[PDB]
Amino acid sequence: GVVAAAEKTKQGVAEAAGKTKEGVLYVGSKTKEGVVHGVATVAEKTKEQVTNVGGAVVTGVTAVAQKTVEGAGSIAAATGF
Amino acid sequence: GVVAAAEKTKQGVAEAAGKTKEGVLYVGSKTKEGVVHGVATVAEKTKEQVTNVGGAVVTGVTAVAQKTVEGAGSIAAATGF
Amino acid sequence: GVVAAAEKTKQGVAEAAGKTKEGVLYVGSKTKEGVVHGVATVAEKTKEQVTNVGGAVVTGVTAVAQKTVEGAGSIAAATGF
Amino acid sequence: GVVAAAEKTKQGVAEAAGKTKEGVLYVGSKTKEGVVHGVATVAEKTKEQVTNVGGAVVTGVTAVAQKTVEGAGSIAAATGF
Amino acid sequence: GVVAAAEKTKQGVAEAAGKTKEGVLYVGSKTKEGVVHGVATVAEKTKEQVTNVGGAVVTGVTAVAQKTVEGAGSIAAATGF
Amino acid sequence: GVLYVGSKTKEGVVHGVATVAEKTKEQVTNVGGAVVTGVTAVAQKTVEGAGSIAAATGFVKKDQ
Amino acid sequence: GVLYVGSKTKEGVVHGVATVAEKTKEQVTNVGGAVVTGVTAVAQKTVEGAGSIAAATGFVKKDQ
Amino acid sequence: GVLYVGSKTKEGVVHGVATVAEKTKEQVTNVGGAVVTGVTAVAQKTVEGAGSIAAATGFVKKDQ
Amino acid sequence: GVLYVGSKTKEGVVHGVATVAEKTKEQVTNVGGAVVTGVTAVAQKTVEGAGSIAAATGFVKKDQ
Amino acid sequence: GVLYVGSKTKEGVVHGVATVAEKTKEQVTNVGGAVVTGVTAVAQKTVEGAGSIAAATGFVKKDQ
Repeated sequence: GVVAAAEKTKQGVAEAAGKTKEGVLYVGSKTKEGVVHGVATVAEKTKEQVTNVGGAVVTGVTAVAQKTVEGAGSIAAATGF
Repeated sequence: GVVAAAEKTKQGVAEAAGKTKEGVLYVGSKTKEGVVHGVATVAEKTKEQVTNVGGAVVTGVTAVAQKTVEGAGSIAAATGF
Repeated sequence: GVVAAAEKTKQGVAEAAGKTKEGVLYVGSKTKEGVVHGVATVAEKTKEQVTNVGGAVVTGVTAVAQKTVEGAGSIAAATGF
Repeated sequence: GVVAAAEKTKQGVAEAAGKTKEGVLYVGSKTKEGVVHGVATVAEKTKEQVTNVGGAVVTGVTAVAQKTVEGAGSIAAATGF
Repeated sequence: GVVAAAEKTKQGVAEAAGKTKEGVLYVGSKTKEGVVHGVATVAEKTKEQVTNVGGAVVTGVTAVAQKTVEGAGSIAAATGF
Repeated sequence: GVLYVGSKTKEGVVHGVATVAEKTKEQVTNVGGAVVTGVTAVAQKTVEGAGSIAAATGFVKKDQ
Repeated sequence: GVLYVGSKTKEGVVHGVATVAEKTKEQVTNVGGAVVTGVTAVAQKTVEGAGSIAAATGFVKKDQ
Repeated sequence: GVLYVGSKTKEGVVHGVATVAEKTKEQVTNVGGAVVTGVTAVAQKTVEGAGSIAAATGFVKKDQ
Repeated sequence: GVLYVGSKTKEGVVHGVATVAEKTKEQVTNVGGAVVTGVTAVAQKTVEGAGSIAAATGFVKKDQ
Repeated sequence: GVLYVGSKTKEGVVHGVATVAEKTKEQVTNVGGAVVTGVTAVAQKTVEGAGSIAAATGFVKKDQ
């Protein structure tokens, strides 16, 4: 039985809301998931040498965001039967 | 029975809402998932040497966003039977 | 039986709300999950040498955000039968 | 039976709310989960040598955020049958 | 039977709330879970040598945030049958 | 010989101004004055010179 | 010979100004004055010079 | 020979200004004066010079 | 030969200003004066020079 | 030859200013004076020079 009223004014508002459910507001909100940020480096002689044989290798800079409902999520999987 | 009213004014508004469900608002909101950002580097002699044999190798800068419902999500998968 | 009223004014508002459920507000809120941030380095001679054989290797900078409902989540999985 | 009223004013407000449930507000709130931050380093000769054989190795800088409902979450899993 | 009233003023407010349940407010609140922060280092000769065989090794800087409902959460799991 | 490789430089920059107004009742009765109830994002960079107004929003100027 | 490799530089920068107003009743009755009830993000960078107003929002100027 | 590798530099920076106003009743009756009830984020960087106003919000100037 | 590798530098920085106002009744009756009831984040960096106002919010100036 | 590797430096920094006002009744009746009831975060860094006001909020100046 919600009721609002505003009479005999010069400016007037009358808002009436029987039921309300607000919602989510993201205002200027940031969100990082799996992020590499600002990696500086200074060197004179750099050498990277990977020697993989029948396996999984993951090197260097890397950012992985990964959702998996029904699977064996991984970043480097090696298997043998 | 929501009711609103505004009489005998010079300016007037009358809003009436029996039911409301707001929704999501993203206003100026950022979102990063699997991001590599701002990678500086200074060198004089750089050498990268990968020697892969029957395997999975993932080098260098990399950003992976990966959703997988019913599969073995990975970044480098090696397998043998 | 909510009721509001504002009479005989020069400016007037009348708000009436029988029921309310507010919602989530993210205003300028940040959120990091699995983040590598600001990695400096100074060297003269750098050498990285990986020698993987039938296994899983994960080196270098890395940021992993990983949700997994029904799977063996990992970052480096090795298996043998 | 909530009731509000404001009469014979020059400025007036009349708010009436029969029931209210506020919601969560994140205002300028930060949140880090699994973060590596600000890693400096100064060296003259750096050497990293990994020699993995049939196992799981996870080196270097790393940040892992990882939720897992029904799985053996890990960072480096090795197994044999 | 909550009731408010404000009559014969120059400025007036009348708020009436039959029931209220406030909500959580995070205002400028920070939160870290599994964080490595500010790791300095100065060296002349650095050497890291891992020799893993059929096992799990986790070295270097690392930050792990990890929730697991129904699984054997770990950081380095080794198993044999 | 300078070098800029991927460098950034922000001088006089307004960036990321969000704003929301939900169900906000508002009533104004202005008489010969200024009223400002709105967003206003202003940037400016003046190397030199004189009298460089970058924004004059919602004002009343009655000089003599 | 200088070098800038991925460097950043913010001089006079306004960044990330959020604002929300929910169900806020507001009533103003201004008479020959200034009223400001709104967001205002202003940046500025003046190397040299004179009289460089970057923003003059919602004012009343009656000089003589 | 200087070097900047991933360096940052903030000079005169306003950053991350959040604000919320929920169900806030507000009533103003201004007469020939200034009233400010709003967000205001101002940055500035002046190397040299003179009289560099960066923001003059919501004021009343009646000089003589 | 200097080096900056991942260095940071904040000079005159305002950072992270949160604010909430929930159900706050407010009533003002200003007459020829200043009233300020709002957020205000101001930064500034002036190397040299003179008379560099960075923000003059909500004031009343009646000189002679 | 200096080195900065991941160093930080805060000079004149305001950081992390939270504020909440819940159900706060407030009533003001100002007459020719100043009233300030709001947040105010101000930073400043002046190397040298003169007369560098960084913020002049909510005031009344009537000189002669």
